[PDB]
Amino acid sequence: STGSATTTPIDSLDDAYITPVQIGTPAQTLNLDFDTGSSDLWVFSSETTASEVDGQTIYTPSKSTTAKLLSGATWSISYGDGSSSSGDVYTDTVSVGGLTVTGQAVESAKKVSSSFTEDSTIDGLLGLAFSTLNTVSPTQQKTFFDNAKASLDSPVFTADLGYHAPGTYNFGFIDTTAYTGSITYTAVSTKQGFWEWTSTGYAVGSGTFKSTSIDGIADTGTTLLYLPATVVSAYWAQVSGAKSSSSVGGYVFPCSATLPSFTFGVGSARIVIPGDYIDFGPISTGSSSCFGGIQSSAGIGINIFGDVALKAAFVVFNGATTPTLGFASK
Ligand SMILES: NCc1ccc(C(F)(F)F)o1
Repeated sequence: STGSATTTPIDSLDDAYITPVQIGTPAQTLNLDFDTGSSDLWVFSSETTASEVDGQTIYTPSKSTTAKLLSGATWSISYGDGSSSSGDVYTDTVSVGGLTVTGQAVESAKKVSSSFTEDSTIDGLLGLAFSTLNTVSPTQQKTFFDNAKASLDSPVFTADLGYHAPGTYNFGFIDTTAYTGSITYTAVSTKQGFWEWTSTGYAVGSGTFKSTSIDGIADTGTTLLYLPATVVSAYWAQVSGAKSSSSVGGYVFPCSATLPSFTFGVGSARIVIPGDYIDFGPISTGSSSCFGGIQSSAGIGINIFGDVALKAAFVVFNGATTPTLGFASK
């Protein structure tokens, strides 16, 4: 089997991407944030504290003939931006782009933090990291991809995120029309439960490539590119007037600037992020200070190849017995 679904930016800055997912019988379609940095499929629901729902579409298990309470199971998760959610668990039929999994753990939110409430366009998350990170207790549950894997034509999914435009998540096949040149594959460590790999280095603009190992995670659920302070300083030093602002929470730059590109290495191959992808617009409405899309990972404890990086590439998440990651230009 295979599946293919369009993923759409939630706003004009590509702050996140949502993908329609069919849950239950008859189908209830919710728009979920596919997140290769976590492993829980959770949704706004009929059980979510009413004051914490503001415009989201909810899953109502009582209206699904295939929903079953997973007795005794609870979940609770916190994300890297400080947001969180928790609740109980059902199993139900879940389909993505024509690919169906029966008995998928669908984690129903009883509580969500303020930033989720404030995000009316995101109805939940669909985790695509390794199932070892799944938070369900006392019986850990599998991700959608892990449940689907055996049935897939090939044990892979791909992320093809658009810049200010829709893109695609495919399951079970590699669309050879969706990228240019060849796909370069690179080793993955699953030791921390992430799609963790090592970039071979970077360049800023038309500058020379610096060969240096940068360990980090391919994380579709993180908006920006978070890299070591040395690398980030070298980038922003090429933008007149750019500075790190503790009050804003990162590097900002004059909105009048033309940003340089940023290149990262994948083995001997190179992925180029155009300068425009690094612009996240005014820090507040009407401001001439703009927020940067490359930020320091110092304090996070891990480097994160988020959407800013991933959207410059066609990315293969290879879930073979020994997982790997593939990157191609597009
Ligand atoms: N800040 C709430 C929110 C929306 C999307 C996300 C997540 F992907 F990082 F989990 O968190």
